[PDB]
Amino acid sequence: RKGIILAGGSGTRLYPVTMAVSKQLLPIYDKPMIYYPLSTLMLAGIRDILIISTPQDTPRFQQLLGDGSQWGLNLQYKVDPSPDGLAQAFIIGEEFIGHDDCALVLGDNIFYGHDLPKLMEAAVNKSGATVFAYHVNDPERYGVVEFDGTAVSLEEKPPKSNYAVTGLYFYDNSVVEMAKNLKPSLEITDINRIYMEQGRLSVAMMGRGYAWLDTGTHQSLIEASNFIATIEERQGLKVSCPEEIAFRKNFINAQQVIELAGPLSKNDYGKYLLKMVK
Amino acid sequence: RKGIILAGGSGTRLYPVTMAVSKQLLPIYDKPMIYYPLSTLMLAGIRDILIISTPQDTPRFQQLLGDGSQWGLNLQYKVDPSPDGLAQAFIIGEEFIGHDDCALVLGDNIFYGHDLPKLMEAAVNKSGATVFAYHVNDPERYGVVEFDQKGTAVSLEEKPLQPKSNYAVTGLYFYDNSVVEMAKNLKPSAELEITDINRIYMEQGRLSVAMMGRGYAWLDTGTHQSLIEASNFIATIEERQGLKVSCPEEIAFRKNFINAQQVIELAGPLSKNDYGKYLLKMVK
Amino acid sequence: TRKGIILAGGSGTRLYPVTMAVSKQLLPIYDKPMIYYPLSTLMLAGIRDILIISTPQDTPRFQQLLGDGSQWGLNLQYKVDPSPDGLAQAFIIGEEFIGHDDCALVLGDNIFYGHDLPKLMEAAVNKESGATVFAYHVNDPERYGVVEFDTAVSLEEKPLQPKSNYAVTGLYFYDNSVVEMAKNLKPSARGELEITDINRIYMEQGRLSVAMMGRGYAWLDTGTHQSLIEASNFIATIEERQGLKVSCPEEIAFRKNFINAQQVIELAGPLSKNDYGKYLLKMVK
Amino acid sequence: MKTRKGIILAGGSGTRLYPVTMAVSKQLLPIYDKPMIYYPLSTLMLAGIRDILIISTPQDTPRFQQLLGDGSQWGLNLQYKVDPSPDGLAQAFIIGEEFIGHDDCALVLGDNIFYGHDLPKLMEAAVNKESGATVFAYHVNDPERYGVVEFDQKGTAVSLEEKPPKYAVTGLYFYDNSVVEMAKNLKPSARGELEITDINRIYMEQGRLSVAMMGRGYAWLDTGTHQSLIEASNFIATIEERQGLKVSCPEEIAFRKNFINAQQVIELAGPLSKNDYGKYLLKMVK
Ligand SMILES: Nc1nc2c(ncn2[C@H]2C[C@H](O)[C@@H](COP(=O)(O)OP(=O)(O)OP(=O)(O)O)O2)c(=O)[nH]1
Ligand SMILES: Nc1nc2c(ncn2[C@H]2C[C@H](O)[C@@H](COP(=O)(O)OP(=O)(O)OP(=O)(O)O)O2)c(=O)[nH]1
Ligand SMILES: Nc1nc2c(ncn2[C@H]2C[C@H](O)[C@@H](COP(=O)(O)OP(=O)(O)OP(=O)(O)O)O2)c(=O)[nH]1
Ligand SMILES: Nc1nc2c(ncn2[C@H]2C[C@H](O)[C@@H](COP(=O)(O)OP(=O)(O)OP(=O)(O)O)O2)c(=O)[nH]1
Ligand SMILES: [Mg+2]
Ligand SMILES: [Mg+2]
Ligand SMILES: [Mg+2]
Ligand SMILES: [Mg+2]
Ligand SMILES: [Mg+2]
Repeated sequence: RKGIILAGGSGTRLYPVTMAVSKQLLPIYDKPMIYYPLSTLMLAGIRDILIISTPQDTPRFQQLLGDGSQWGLNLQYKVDPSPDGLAQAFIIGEEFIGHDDCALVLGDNIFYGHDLPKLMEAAVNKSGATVFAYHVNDPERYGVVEFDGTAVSLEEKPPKSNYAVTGLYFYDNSVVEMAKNLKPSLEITDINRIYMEQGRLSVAMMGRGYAWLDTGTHQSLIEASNFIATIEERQGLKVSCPEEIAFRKNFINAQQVIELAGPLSKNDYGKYLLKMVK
Repeated sequence: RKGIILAGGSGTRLYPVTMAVSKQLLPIYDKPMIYYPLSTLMLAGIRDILIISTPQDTPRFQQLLGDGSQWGLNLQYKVDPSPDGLAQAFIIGEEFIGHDDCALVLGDNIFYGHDLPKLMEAAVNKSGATVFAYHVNDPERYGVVEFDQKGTAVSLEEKPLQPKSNYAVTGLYFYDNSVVEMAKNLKPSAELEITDINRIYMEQGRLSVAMMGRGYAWLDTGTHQSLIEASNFIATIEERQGLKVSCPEEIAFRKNFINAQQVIELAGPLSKNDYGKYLLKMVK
Repeated sequence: TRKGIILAGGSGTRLYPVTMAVSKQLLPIYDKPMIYYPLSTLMLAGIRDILIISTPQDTPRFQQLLGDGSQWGLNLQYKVDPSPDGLAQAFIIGEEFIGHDDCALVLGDNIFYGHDLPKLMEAAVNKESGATVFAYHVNDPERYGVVEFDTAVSLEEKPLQPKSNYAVTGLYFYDNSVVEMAKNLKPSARGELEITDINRIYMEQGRLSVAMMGRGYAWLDTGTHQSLIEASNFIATIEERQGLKVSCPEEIAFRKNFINAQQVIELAGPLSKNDYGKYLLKMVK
Repeated sequence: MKTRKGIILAGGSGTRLYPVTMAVSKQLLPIYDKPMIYYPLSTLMLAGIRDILIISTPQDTPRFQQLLGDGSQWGLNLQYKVDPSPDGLAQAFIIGEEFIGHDDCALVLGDNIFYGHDLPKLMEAAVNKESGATVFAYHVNDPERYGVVEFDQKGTAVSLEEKPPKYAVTGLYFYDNSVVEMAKNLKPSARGELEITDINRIYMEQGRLSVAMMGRGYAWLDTGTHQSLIEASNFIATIEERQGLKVSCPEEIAFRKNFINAQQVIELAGPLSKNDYGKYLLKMVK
């Protein structure tokens, strides 16, 4: 079970807060933005993860995350000169991927939903690819998919559907070859169409009960932070807390939780971890 | 007119968001935290500013702020090995300060108030020192000052298990040149303490207190909680009252540190969001 | 046979001046009057016959809002009380309404949220005998009824030295024997028939279960201006980000087949100038 | 004599707000810690207006009286008139002809919330205008939804388009005595309503309409929906908590303008002593 996190980009819409800080290290309430797409991968049972970022920020991620062994993970890093193409992920990560299937998630994508893990299990347990769709109200702004669970149409910023394609994708090994033989528009949407034309593209539907934030602007960033702070405070759970997820899925034990909770013992984050482990 | 911004520290209460990012580069809504104490200095007419930070973060501030010439400022930088003592600021910055008076502001202090500039003018136009007091509800947690009617300080208790006032001392201070010598001859506490320096001035009857009461906001960005409160406050004021708080480009323009053409060039890289657009609207 | 009581009186004096001319339980929690929440909680437990107890002055205001509840497939009845002390006085005022049946009791300003709350409530309804109270973790047990459980072990109303972090919430399930308990109950020191006394009695008899609302559950008390705006923010946030409504009686009545799509559409008519009416139309297609 | 007078329009159905307005008047809904009507009322107080007519529905008018009384507790004279909800906001000057008499008159909508350090100065100017009318304009981003005004540099209005866009006209107006006669000789609009906009145009055609500009630093909330209601509440809670002041607190305003003294403040603060509202008032008087 392998996955890739795309954690580069400029976040230019976010100036000036991204002038000296990577977008994916901005706080979403009490956690760095990257904790979220990472937790999404952990929740799907993915433990070997390649993080692709900029030359300048990649060291910052390593300082934050290390090799991920503290959480029972294997984290690797690859710098890209940020040449256009999100589908370039499968090229940069060809070695990492090898012969295995692969999930891909954007570093600024925030997913929430009690049933997301089941949805992701199905996508892992699939040949072909699974994309995740989310009902929006402004399909024009997003890649739109129209589906049967099999995809019918795919229009990058059209609207034949209310469903936007999200930044979470599941591929079988054949994607690496697709990416390598892909003509520049390198677009993930093109790759996804290919699968659809082959009748190998399923669509996981995230409807009522799911939240999906894109952290485009200052506005959505503060809305995301307010959402996480609200859910956590009112419903007594943490969202995308890697230590908690690592513990609940037995990637690590209570003793390791306690050691990790040490440096966090000055705030509610460390305390929550101690409560949890008793 | 000179000032110092203390922008180091660990921000350990803020783990894990400060593990790989300096506290003073965290966003307060649409701006890096350091824009705020910096704007406070600009609003007092201070244009020559020394930023003291850590070895690791100082480069990050330079990448963000440069030499400040884009805003009509002169920004200099000094790394400190973070040896205990906030009053060590006057020692690290002895050369920078020279013979001039000096203001000092903490990098995580966020001040808001229509009349703050007038308050700061008075402090700049003073011998002695001016501290800024803010009415709190839990004086026990803060350095507390009890002052006279003339504005002269009477008492100074760093975290009084027994408070004599509701007024906390904030992280904004104005000193005359004599502070450099005070700092140099200061005995370490049970750290070189800004509170000790402030007492010295008070014992000399040279310490005024600027009062920030009704209409003023003062946020300390201690925790995750206060950080999200600070961000919500800024977003709310800005959206409902159509003004920006602590926007250096706007302040630079309004005080003629720069002209409209320079504003427009700066607004270019920001044109994908409301920040850039606000700056263009402003210059027409 | 499934019956419930909503306590919707009181002064809400902490809430002056907003409660000077408006009942606390008619204050908006985002897009709904406060009373929709505890009412929906009852509906979710399958309770359809509900007695609303309130003040002389406000009872008419509730009736104007809610009617007899037939629009939602319910039977709502009303009883005015002179606010004689005692929340446990509910079982006395409602003795006739209750008759021989079991009974649930909810406070008019209690707001419960949780995907699994309905299952929790099913279990409490399906309890042959005894009572079920609902516990929630609070950081200041001192101002709440405090429970310690195995079946309950200890109960203290506003304990100076609380023995646990678990507050007893304003949602209770009783068997028919509660009416007699209430009638033979001695007023407490403050001169009030106390729900906590009643709950202790059940516990002393080894008949008191505790439903635990832990991770995933929200419980708001609308004590102050602060908590009121927090509750509203919570509801607005959940609804907007997760595309569901919390405690929307029309939705609940439809999903549990108390009413059909045609009735939903008629009810959605007067609400068609806002998202609430539109949500109901979307729902029914 | 010349009496500063004002009218608050506090009826309507608030149908956009169902179901929260099914059994509660819109203007009694809380905006954070105060009934909605405290805000437009405070706006009037801040302009020195102390004689105020509150026009509302048959059903709600008693609820306002229970809340506000005759206003003497705050140094005011409040009077009430119930209208059958007949078409026309400009009908205010007809219903209130007797109340107004020979005086000038301000008019404010019961769901309008104004905030701004300098609002009082703006309002002083409008009260001190010897003749004509003053409307208050607010820069919006969607002029197409609001009455729009286009004005000169002197401050004189040029154009007035009810939902055009050539600045929205807000629900705060200042008139001289001549408005009563304008209202009485006004023809109903196409929707059969006596329109404040028609009245305002008349003044403009006469070159007697000034425009007070509320730009940077001013907030204006309309409490149209559930959304704006919770935004207004958040705004008031935020400003109050972060900046240590209350917005549109009548007791505070009455005290600061000497409508009442410290002893009267303390008596009023008594029933509010279980919350921060009562405590704020006690702190204030020491
Ligand atoms: N490794 C890498 N990742 C990228 C690059 N561009 C974007 N990403 C990541 C960042 C996001 O998490 C995700 C897509 O987000 P966006 O494209 O909206 O972020 P971007 O940095 O472009 O923000 P911006 O469009 O400048 O406002 O992919 C890139 O050139 N290289
Ligand atoms: N240059 C420098 N600045 C510092 C140092 N410690 C704190 N500061 C700055 C950071 C703050 O803006 C201000 C005082 O804030 P704090 O002491 O609460 O920040 P600190 O990083 O200690 O956070 P923490 O106490 O670890 O939660 O002074 C230091 O060792 N060196
Ligand atoms: N029928 C009736 N219901 C009441 C009475 N007192 C309180 N309730 C309701 C209102 C609440 O929904 C629930 C308990 O809430 P509270 O006792 O905190 O409300 P209360 O009106 O006392 O607010 P306050 O204590 O004045 O701030 O029981 C009463 O005297 N009669
Ligand atoms: N006395 C009186 N006042 C009214 C009437 N209609 C509206 N108002 C007040 C209520 C508001 O504070 C102000 C204008 O607000 P709106 O017309 O948006 O409130 P309305 O109740 O019509 O809300 P709605 O349009 O039904 O969503 O004038 C009325 O028929 N009679
Ligand atoms: Mg992009
Ligand atoms: Mg600090
Ligand atoms: Mg209560
Ligand atoms: Mg209307
Ligand atoms: Mg309106």
